[PDB]
Amino acid sequence: HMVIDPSELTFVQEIGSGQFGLVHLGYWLNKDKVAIKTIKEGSMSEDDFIEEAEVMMKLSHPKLVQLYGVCLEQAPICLVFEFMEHGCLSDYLRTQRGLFAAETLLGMCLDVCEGMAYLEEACVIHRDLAARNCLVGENQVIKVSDFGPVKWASPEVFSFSRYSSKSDVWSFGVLMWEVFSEGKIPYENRSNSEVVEDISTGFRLYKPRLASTHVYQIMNHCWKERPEDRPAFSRLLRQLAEIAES
Ligand SMILES: NS(=O)(=O)c1cccc(Nc2ncc3ccc4sc(-c5ccccc5)cc4c3n2)c1
Repeated sequence: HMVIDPSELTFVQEIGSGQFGLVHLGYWLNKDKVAIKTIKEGSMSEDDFIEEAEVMMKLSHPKLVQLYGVCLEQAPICLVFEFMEHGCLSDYLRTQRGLFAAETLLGMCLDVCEGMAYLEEACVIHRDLAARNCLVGENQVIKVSDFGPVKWASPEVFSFSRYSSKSDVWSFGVLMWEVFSEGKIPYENRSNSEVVEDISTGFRLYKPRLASTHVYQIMNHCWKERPEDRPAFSRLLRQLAEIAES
């Protein structure tokens, strides 16, 4: 539980919600800007919160959002993360649409891939890798969050709820699509059924204009019907890294 926080927290304004709790922009010790995630009483068992926080504090990577600590003396319970200045990647891409060079967008994908490669190696399955679950820090660094939606699901996921790092990769491909379309909604005008049919028939998200043919190729490797046919994040990372240089 590396560092338990009492009330050295200043709650400034809330920024999120949804039974689980509320999210607040705050300050710890009147100095460090933080995002405080509080949990609604009786919205999560205590051992789930406890075992979850320990996992997130055991994980450490430059591309994974860091935790300052947790509050559990009850008041209610909460998690204290470092504050990511520019919010969620989805919102960021949308409001900044038209101001991105392709290199920038590719750089964003590489950030996410590094954090994902790290989690992969740590045998951690994300299960909800989407641009909305990624955060933008100052200088456009992207960090994966919420690491500890059939539009992002691989076939074995909407069929067997069979999660793995390989299903995460598929999700990463869709995230790549979100990044290059500059925040567009994938399969915006299609129901679950239509998405499942289209995907099952071999259709894939169209190539965004900012996505080079080489970037799109990688996106399609992530969307290979067979998990074993998709590259592991460790491999993807180097593929993206080479393309980035041109
Ligand atoms: N998430 S947001 O409201 O777009 C936003 C705006 C401006 C700055 C941030 N920064 C930040 N930094 C570190 C974080 C680390 C934890 C969480 S959980 C969360 C959330 C959850 C459930 C619904 C809505 C938001 C945002 C953040 C978080 N957020 C977030």
